[PDB]
Amino acid sequence: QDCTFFFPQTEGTVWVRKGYDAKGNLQSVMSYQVDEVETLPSGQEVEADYVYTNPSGTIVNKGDIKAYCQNGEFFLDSKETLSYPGVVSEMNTNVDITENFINYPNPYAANFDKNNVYFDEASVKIYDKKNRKNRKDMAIKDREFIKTESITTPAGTFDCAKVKYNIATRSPKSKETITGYGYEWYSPNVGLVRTEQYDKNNVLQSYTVLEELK
Repeated sequence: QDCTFFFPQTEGTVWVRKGYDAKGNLQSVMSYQVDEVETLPSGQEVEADYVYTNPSGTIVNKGDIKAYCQNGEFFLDSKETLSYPGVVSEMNTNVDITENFINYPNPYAANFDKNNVYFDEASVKIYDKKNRKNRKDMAIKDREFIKTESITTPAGTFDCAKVKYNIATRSPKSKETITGYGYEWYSPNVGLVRTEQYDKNNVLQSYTVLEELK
């Protein structure tokens, strides 16, 4: 059963995504590696390790991410959507995010309809593993397909799908809900190529780019 995998699917493949602020200053380095690949009858399952370091090289977060195909549809853990300086800076290694798998539609598929495309929502919780009283709600909603375009990064040139999402961040500490939005460019057998994050006033706050892939 045909299923386009929007994530690396070769064992031992390594890649680097770097997180920058609006001015272009490096905020975070995101290093990944495909640890295990399993072909199931329903589709493929991939488990990758990640290490988020700051520009000096000190570890800010480490964990693993799962990606899979199930009966023609591709899913990825929704924490990959929060792979950006705004979230990653607010982090130490005790910081974890709740599991929520969301679909990534394939715009290259036979008779794909840009006007009728379903997107899963995400409402995760970012918290301290050692002190679960310290948490934040993050709602990724109103996901929409924009277009397909070719993107060039230091890793190469990739045919991507550009998707927009709205975000809302709640916290017991803050009185108000912080809203914004963002874009993602994802390519087959690569996953995220480029991401952009904006505030409620359409001001670019940060962005990420795929710099290496071997």
